[PDB]
Amino acid sequence: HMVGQLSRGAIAAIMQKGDTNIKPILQVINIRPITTGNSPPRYRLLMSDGLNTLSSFMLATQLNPLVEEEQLSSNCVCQIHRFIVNTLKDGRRVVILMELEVLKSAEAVGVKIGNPVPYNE
Ligand SMILES: CC(=O)N(Cc1ccc(-c2ccc(C(=O)O)o2)cc1)Cc1ccc(-c2cc(C(=O)O)nn2-c2ccc(Cl)c(Cl)c2)cc1
Repeated sequence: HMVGQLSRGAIAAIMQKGDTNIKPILQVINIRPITTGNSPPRYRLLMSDGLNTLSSFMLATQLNPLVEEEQLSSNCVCQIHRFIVNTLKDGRRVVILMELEVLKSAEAVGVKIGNPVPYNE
C-alpha cells in the first residue's frame, strides 16, 4: 500500500490551513535548479503527499549538499521537520524546506508513489 507511506492531505493542510507544525512525509518527484547567478544555487522541488503534487517548494541553501551529493533526489521519501511559508507579491505561496530527513533513498523507492494530482492554489 505504497501511498500509505506518505502524508496524504498534508499539501492541502499547508496551503488551505497554513499548518506549519506538521512534520509531513512527502515524496520528491523532481528537483531543478533555479537561475541564481552570482550567489549559491537554489533548488525548486515538485513534491507529493500521495494525493497531490505541489511545485512551489524550495530548499534552504543549507541543505544544498543533500542534492549535490545525491542523497535527496527524484523518488526519495522525506520527512519535513521544519518549513516556512512565504508569499510572493503576485500571491503565490512558496514552501521553504529548512530541515528534512530522507527516510528512503530514491534507489530504495524507485518509482513515483500513487497517482497524485496537481494542487490548484
Ligand atoms: C520573495 C520570496 O518569497 N522568495 C522565496 C523565498 C523565500 C525565503 C527563502 C529562504 C528563507 C531562508 C532561506 C535559506 O535558508 O535558504 O531561504 C528562499 C526563497 C524568493 C524567490 C521567489 C521566486 C524564485 C524563483 C526563481 C525562478 C526561476 O529562475 O525560474 N523561479 N522562481 C520561483 C517562482 C515561483 C515559485 Cl512558486 C517558486 Cl517556488 C520559485 C526565487 C526566489
